[PDB]
Amino acid sequence: LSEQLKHCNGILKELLSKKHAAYAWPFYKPVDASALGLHDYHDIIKHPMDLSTVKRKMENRDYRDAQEFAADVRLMFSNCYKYNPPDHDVVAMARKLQDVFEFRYAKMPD
Ligand SMILES: CNC(=O)c1cc(C(=O)N[C@H]2[C@@H]3COC[C@@H]32)cc2c1OC[C@@]2(C)c1ccccc1
Repeated sequence: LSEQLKHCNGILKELLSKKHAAYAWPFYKPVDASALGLHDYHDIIKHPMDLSTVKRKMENRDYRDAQEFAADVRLMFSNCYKYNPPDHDVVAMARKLQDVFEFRYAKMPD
């Protein structure tokens, strides 16, 4: 990985770390719409994304730059904000994990 992609991988490891598990866990794996009874999920969310998918893409050297990695992380949060009512606990959790992401992503090495 390039320097910027190592910074992205560091962020990814932090997002998956025990430090943030209390609010990161809804984003660890793909939303299982059928299991959760969310039968409209895939009609509203056209491009599902989660941290396990981001990790697989990083491991596969799919991301060619930091911007591509950040786009998937933000897509994951955006899906949450689109589907979920703003007062659901999952939205509060998304906001908290996005704050961790955005503040560390901003410290990207030049
Ligand atoms: C990314 N995860 C989700 O969007 C998600 C979505 C829902 C969910 O049921 N959304 C429904 C919208 C539309 O109708 C009401 C709201 C539930 C969960 C999710 O994650 C994990 C889980 C199980 C959870 C999370 C935090 C607290 C408790 C339970």
